[PDB]
Amino acid sequence: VVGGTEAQRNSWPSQISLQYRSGSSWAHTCGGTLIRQNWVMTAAHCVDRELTFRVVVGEHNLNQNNGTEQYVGVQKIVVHPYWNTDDVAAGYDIALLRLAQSVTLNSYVQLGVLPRAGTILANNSPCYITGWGLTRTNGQLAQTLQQAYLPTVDYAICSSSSYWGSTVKNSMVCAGGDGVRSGCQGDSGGPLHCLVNGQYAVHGVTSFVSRLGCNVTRKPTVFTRVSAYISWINNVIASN
Ligand SMILES: *[C@](=O)([C]([N]C(=O)[C]N1C(=O)C([N]S([C])(=O)=O)=[C]N=C1C1=[C][C]=C([N])[C]=[C]1)[C]([C])[C])C(F)(F)F
Ligand code: NA
Repeated sequence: VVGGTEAQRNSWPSQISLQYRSGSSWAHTCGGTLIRQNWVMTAAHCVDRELTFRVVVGEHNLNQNNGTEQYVGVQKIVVHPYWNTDDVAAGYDIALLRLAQSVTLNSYVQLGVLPRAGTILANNSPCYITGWGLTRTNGQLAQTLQQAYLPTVDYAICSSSSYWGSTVKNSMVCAGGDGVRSGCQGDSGGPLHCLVNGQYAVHGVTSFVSRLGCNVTRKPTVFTRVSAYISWINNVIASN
């Protein structure tokens, strides 16, 4: 997260750290959202490889042990069938991970609230991106969870020529683009939390930013619109 501030340790309890094993160690690669005690929602481009993954819930400081973490292995990975490996621009950037064990909910670990199917937000709706991604283009990962205020940019403006044009589809949500704050490498797959009816709901899965830079003016961070996928999500969970 670029242009962000450190989050309180109990502000966003649904946020998870998706890690893969490098050698004998583990490295953070993407964010994710706890949606069931044994299911995690993230981006398809994060689990697109035959890597060994694990999820860390109740995490705040990537390097230090906070005394609140739960490390769980990933039993199965369901990528959306229409996801095309290269194409982040084509859409369908979403996947679900069945955890090998059900995690314990407490004040540092809670389930994310999903929106009602088809829900579209008004322009400039108040949302926050969270993550341990790069704090600067070509910089390094944050050690502690960062958050940044990223209001939405509705489809009409986002798909216009001065913004993302045809690259952005209706199954995506745009947020930010002020040239100061944005998502950045390592935030991928994590949540876009939006205040709706006095309640914070996860409306997006972090997908992409400008190849030319993370905080580029008029190049908002783009997310997979969760509300466009409520039926798929429920079908996967119900079926396996
Ligand atoms: C995420 O943390 C990271 N996501 C990406 O970098 C996704 N991404 C892009 O933003 C582009 N930029 S674009 C649309 O070409 O202007 C291109 N490719 C990717 C991408 C595709 C596939 C894979 N496996 C990885 C990256 C944040 C910027 C949100 C990630 F990817 F690093 F984990
Ligand atoms: Na930690």
